[PDB]
Amino acid sequence: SITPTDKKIGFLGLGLMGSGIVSNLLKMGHTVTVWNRTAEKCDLFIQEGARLGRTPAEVVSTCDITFACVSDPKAAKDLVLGPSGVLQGIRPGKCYVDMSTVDADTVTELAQVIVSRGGRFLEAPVSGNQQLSNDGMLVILAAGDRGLYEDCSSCFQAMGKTSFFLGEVGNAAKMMLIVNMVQGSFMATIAEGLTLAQVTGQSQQTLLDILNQGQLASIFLDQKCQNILQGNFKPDFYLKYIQKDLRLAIALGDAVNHPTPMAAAANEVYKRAKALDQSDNDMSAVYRAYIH
Amino acid sequence: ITPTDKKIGFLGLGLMGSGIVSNLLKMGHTVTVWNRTAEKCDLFIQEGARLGRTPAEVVSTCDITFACVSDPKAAKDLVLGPSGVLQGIRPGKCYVDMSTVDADTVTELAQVIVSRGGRFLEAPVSGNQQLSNDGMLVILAAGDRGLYEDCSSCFQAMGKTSFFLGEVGNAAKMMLIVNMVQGSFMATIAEGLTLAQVTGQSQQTLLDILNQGQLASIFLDQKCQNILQGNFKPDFYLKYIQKDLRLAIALGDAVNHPTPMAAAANEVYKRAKALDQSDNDMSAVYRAYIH
Amino acid sequence: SITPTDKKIGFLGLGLMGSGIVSNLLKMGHTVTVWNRTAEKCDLFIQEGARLGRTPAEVVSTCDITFACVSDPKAAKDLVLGPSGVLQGIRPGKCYVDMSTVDADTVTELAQVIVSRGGRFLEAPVSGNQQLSNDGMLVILAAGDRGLYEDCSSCFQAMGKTSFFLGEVGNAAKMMLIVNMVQGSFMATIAEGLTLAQVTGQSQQTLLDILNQGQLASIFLDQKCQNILQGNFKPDFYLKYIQKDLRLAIALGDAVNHPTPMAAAANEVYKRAKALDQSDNDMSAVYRAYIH
Amino acid sequence: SITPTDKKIGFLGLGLMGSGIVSNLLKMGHTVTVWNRTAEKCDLFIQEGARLGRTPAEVVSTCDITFACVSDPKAAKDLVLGPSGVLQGIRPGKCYVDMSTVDADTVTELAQVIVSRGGRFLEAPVSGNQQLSNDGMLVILAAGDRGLYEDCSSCFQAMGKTSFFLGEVGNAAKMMLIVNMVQGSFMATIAEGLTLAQVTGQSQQTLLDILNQGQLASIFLDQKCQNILQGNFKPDFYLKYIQKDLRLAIALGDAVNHPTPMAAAANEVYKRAKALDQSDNDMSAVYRAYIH
Ligand SMILES: Nc1ncnc2c1ncn2[C@@H]1O[C@H](COP(=O)(O)OP(=O)(O)OC[C@H]2OC[C@H](O)[C@@H]2O)[C@@H](O)[C@H]1OP(=O)(O)O
Ligand SMILES: Nc1ncnc2c1ncn2[C@@H]1O[C@H](COP(=O)(O)OP(=O)(O)OC[C@H]2OC[C@H](O)[C@@H]2O)[C@@H](O)[C@H]1OP(=O)(O)O
Ligand SMILES: [K+]
Ligand SMILES: [K+]
Ligand SMILES: [K+]
Ligand SMILES: [K+]
Repeated sequence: SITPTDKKIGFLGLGLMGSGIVSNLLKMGHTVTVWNRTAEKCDLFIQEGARLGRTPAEVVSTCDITFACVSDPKAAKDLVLGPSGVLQGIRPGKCYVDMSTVDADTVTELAQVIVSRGGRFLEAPVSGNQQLSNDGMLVILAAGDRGLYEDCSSCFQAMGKTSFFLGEVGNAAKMMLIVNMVQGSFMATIAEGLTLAQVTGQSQQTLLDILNQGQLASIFLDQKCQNILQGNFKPDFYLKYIQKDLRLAIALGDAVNHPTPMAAAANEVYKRAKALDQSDNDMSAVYRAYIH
Repeated sequence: ITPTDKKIGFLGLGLMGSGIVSNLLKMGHTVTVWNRTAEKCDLFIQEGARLGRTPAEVVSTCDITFACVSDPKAAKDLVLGPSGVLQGIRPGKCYVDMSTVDADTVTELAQVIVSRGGRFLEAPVSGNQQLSNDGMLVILAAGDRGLYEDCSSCFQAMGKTSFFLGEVGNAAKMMLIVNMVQGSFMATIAEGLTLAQVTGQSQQTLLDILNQGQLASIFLDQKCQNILQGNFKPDFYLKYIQKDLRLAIALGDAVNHPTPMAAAANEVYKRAKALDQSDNDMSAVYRAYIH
Repeated sequence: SITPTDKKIGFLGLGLMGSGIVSNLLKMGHTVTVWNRTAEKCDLFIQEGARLGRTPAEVVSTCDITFACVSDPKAAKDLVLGPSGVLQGIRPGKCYVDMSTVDADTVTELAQVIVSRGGRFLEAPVSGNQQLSNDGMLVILAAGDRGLYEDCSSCFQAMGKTSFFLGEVGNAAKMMLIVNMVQGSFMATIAEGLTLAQVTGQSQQTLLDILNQGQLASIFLDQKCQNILQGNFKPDFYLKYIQKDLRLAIALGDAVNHPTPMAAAANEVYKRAKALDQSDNDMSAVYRAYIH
Repeated sequence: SITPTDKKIGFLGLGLMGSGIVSNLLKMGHTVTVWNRTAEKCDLFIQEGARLGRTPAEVVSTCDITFACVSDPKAAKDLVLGPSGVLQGIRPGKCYVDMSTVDADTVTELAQVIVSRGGRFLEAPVSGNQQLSNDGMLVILAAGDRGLYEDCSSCFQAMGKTSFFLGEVGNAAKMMLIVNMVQGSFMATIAEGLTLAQVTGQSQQTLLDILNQGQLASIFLDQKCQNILQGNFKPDFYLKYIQKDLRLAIALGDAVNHPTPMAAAANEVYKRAKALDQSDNDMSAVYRAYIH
């Protein structure tokens, strides 16, 4: 039972992940000011005891540590550099923790401008999904200002199962991209396997039973198969997110001349899925890219 | 479980067959063994097996004969070649092919064996050398249901569990899909660990993070530890996984179903074979990524 | 103007390619006996002066040189080894020229059985398309019995623009697969290019115009693009044939541990096209694998 | 023989392409001021009659139309926005023609800043290679300011075989990326074919001879094969440039949810070639990615 920090916490982006994080931060006794581009999404947290912030700039100005959890590099950059953005609220004292999954260049550029105005910066992307976020069981990958990482102890314990500190700014982005590349590629392979079973007159259910008896058995494999078997593609992690992470993972490899053919093939299947309107369903809807 | 009265034959004392036979003998079966190379049989005579001279004669001597060889080419040769399984079949004899082959091969072999009064069951196995030694294989069977039931004590000895998947052909198709998934995942894991290496990240830390995530599995952990220790001693030969990928793609071809993930994994494994990794563990595909 | 051989010529398989070959053989004054699994296809050559054969065995028994031109390895093997097949008509002296595109193992196995019964064997797969076949402008790739190659001079000159002799049985199969791999992969690339242009608001027509001004300009590129632009996918070379050739080319690489990723990718796109019912259209119908 | 424009012409970037362009501009009687980040590359051009500019800003300030031909989006952006860059020299009326191959977002961002200072902007990327640039036989793809395109008539005729005007800014970038995607993918395929031939005991020379008798015969196919057969990988078009164009083409497809699996595959082979130190050889050096 860790006791919560005195520090006034701000939170920007009440999305699929952010929403669960904030809940758990409030459950565990933190003082939190929330903001979201769409005001309506804040209502449920105001009810759980959050303060409603008017802009990112003002949230940062009011709070000691501000977390942000948005979708893209484009969104992360806009949140910081746009009008009434984070940067406008930064002064010596203020700390910003970016939990968005972006590329290392984005995180480096953002850390630089923030530090240039007297701020402190930590990247802390998260590995998990809506359910894990709601349950407060995310795996947190952090890099940057070590002191700030230690200040976020109670926060990371509320939102998370465990936390890794990976050194200098850039490293958490690089690792998160690799973790998600593995996840996204495996999902493509699972969907390829289930649809091959279907089409060759084999039982998908029996394929899953066999796989669960083997060495490859995992919570992920079982859960994503069950989704497909039930026809349930309600998003636990958005397909568009995983395709983004694959795209960026491939770019990381490009940057160091390292072929990533498995990721490259996965990416093209996910692009097909997006062309078939699956962007806002679960990543498991890549299954629809294989359907005849 | 009490072992069957039936005289059991076993052909092919390879990576998988060797463990199966050991477990059959441990659990009290009467077993006659044969292997193209005679020397591999010596340990098994010491563990109580009878030495068979030819596949034909083992089949002729035994009630149920299991075979476990590498390829479709080897499975076909073992049955159709001189002193092969077919020459020993007569009304009532039973053959259980545990090799991983394509559906056409298993169909062709079933048909010739049945045509001479034999009974046929396909029972490919999912696992590796260690699981085979431990008697913890997952068995996928298809064909003659009565023969499946007769193999009860044998399957319980060699296996953790068993599936019966219906008509001949279905176990082949399923096994290829299972292995396609495994093979493609291994290519992805290798791609992930090498990308970590080359980008200044810790491979060990990558594994630690993956082990805290939802993707944590015995397979993931074991195969990563192999790579991290530089240990590519074969638990499942790389050449076998590339064979299975090749056949899984051929299965898809037959029903016009693209398998691009498999296709990509297959080319990586082909590269590994060109770098002389065929007789190492499937995890040696890691070497196809090394700069 | 080359004077036609005395030899009685047989021809098995009056398909997309075979039909034009036979026409040109008759135009140039050869005595030809034709056979086709479907008897009705042989009618067209009655007025052109062909004799109608009843079975492959009988055609081979009657003729000095018998050409075959069928679709797959399966078909080539069945034509030889099935009931009243080519093998049953072979006796010392008889000559068989297989013009089907198959793998080297198939041609090797077929050559061996035919020679075992006193026959002579040449493989002479053809590069071209229905139009070139009709015009007598095929490129012929031959391997095997050199004497038989020289005996086919007048036939090859009738049906072909030019001919290559590539040595021992197996070599023409291997070369033909590589030629078709290149062609099939290129066609996938062209379709990828035209569809990307469409979807990004560029003019397909102008893409072609630019390509025709560059160093890549070829009859093939122009012709297949004009098909796509006109929506005309009437078969000049069946899509299913090109996918078969890609499949086999990948198998050839497999056999010598040589990755063929470009072919592997092309092959998966062609399989998609087949799932979308394009098997019997032109290979350019792979375009429909890209359509949103 | 067209009469050269009165206008003072500036040229930035005397690389593989720029060098030939400038030589032809001078041959055809234009007044040209040249600049290059490395000063020494300008020396030949003073002999051939060019004025030596000190900075990009100053060249733009001195000239009526300034052409730029640099490697990357990163280089194009730095050339314009860096210290003493193009932007610092722009004033109402001045014209900039960017001939670098970049993505549409880069060309858009650059056109906007230049126009914001009263400049006029045209994108005019070029299709060809060092030899065609030297011969003045490039294909020019232009988009943006139509008036400026017409003012460049003498320049484009000196440096080019032909020119296309594709409309609004962005369109030339998109088209160029597609053209290069096709070229780059095809080169990968050709390399795959020649190496497969090698490894399976066939003659690469004979493969080329057969292809030259077929419908796929092109200057490109012949030239790139002859390079490989002679072991001559001296750059006509840098491999790094073709891999950049493939990467950007794939990014273009990402942007509109269009899978480009052929490009994706080619890109991974080129990345392997870069990992084998082939970046500064001809694009045909992708051959070395296949060598056992
Ligand atoms: N033509 C022929 N005729 C008779 N026997 C032959 C023939 N070819 C190989 N073999 C035998 O099969 C065994 C090869 O299997 P191994 O490489 O150990 O691999 P595993 O046991 O790991 O593989 C078993 C299956 O499970 C999975 C995998 O995909 C396989 O299908 C070995 O005992 C061989 O005899 P030898 O005399 O010792 O060389
Ligand atoms: N940051 C920066 N600032 C100023 N100048 C720079 C910069 N970076 C590179 N460059 C210059 O770009 C030129 C590139 O030359 P080259 O490699 O021969 O390329 P090519 O002519 O072969 O290719 C040109 C384009 O055509 C198509 C292709 O895709 C390319 O986009 C070269 O003269 C460089 O100057 P340097 O001092 O000589 O090194
Ligand atoms: K927690
Ligand atoms: K057991
Ligand atoms: K002719
Ligand atoms: K010119």
